[PDB]
Amino acid sequence: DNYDGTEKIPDVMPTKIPNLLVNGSSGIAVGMATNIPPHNLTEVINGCL
DNA sequence: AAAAAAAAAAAAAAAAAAAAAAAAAAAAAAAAAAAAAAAAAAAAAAAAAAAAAAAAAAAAAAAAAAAAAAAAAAAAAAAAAAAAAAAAAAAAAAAAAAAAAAAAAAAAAAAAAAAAAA
Repeated sequence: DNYDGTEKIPDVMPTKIPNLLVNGSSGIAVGMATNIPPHNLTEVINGCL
């Protein structure tokens, strides 16, 4: 649900691309901190296969 | 009383900055090992000193590698043009001590007010 409750948002996208390994990520939480480098799409798909 | 400049209304153009949260790097300032350097002790190889000696400069003189002369030929270096690197000369500057103008505390004394006595 939305913050107002008037609409709805997806909880997670039904992806076909491994977006986390491919595009990477970077963020600063309060206790944690993520830093994932990007990867090549063909190699990651080969690993998935 | 004339001139000039600020400011404010509302639709337009275009910008700038402070913090949180984790993880890694980069400056920049300290204790603290670690070795030069220096003062002040005892200690010990070198100059002195002397007598005694024999190894290499003189001297004779031949001769054999030599330095000047002659020639031919190759082409390194010097001076004149330009084009870059790198350092004193001179002038400028931002904090920084000096001076001057405005805010807060001070009481002396009185106007107005509030309150109560007989």
